[PDB]
Amino acid sequence: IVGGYTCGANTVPYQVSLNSGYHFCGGSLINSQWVVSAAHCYKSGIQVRLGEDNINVVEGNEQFISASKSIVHPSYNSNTLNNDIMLIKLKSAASLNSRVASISLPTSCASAGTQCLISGWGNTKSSGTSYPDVLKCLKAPILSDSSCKSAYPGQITSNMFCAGYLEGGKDSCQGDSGGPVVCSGKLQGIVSWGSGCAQKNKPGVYTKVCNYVSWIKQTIASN
Ligand SMILES: N=C(N)c1cccc(C(=O)N[C@@H](C(=O)N2CCC(C(=O)c3ccccc3)CC2)c2ccccc2)c1
Ligand SMILES: [Ca+2]
Repeated sequence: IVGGYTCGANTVPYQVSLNSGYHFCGGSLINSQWVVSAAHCYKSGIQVRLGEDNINVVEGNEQFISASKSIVHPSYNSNTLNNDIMLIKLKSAASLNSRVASISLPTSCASAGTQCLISGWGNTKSSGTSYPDVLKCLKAPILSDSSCKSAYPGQITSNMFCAGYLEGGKDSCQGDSGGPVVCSGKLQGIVSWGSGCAQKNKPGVYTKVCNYVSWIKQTIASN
């Protein structure tokens, strides 16, 4: 996250870290056994870390659970990032409390101008690199689809939305990928991609989770 703030320990309790000997992506807990993340975060041997604040110190509240299954949407296209969504099943159910909790899925799509919360342990710089120990947060609005498409001509599908500041200065970034965009208590986006981070007229682009609710529910039902 570039230009955001320290969330505070366990204030975003659905936020997980995907680890492969190091933090590589975020994810969102949607029930005790399943996490939503980006398909471009796929890899074998994922370890899901729930209840994290500082990802480098065991502080208490952590739960480390191996992924038993990592399911990339079947129409995911790595060239375009269309359908950039992945479902991870945990080997054992996480224990849910106030520091580890699920985030509800949307019952409808969100509208342009709605304010959302985006978080992660990704790069905090727009130039160069700096990775934080503690979870960072950023409040950002959903942009209109016309402004989204003018910023990224021919690259925005109906399964994507832009959010952030046309700005420069405040955005998600590498390392935050797969992580949540939560708006009025619903998981409406997945950190997916953008040109650089926090650059003027290049806002973040997020998977549009309201288009995948039936797919998530059927995939979970079958697995
Ligand atoms: N800012 C966000 N909100 C955000 C969030 C999460 C990751 C990234 C991210 O990693 N940004 C890349 C970048 O410049 N690129 C451009 C094109 C994109 C791509 O190849 C593509 C492919 C198909 C369709 C659309 C885009 C791949 C990343 C990058 C490279 C070097 C330093 C910083 C950032 C950005
Ligand atoms: Ca920790």
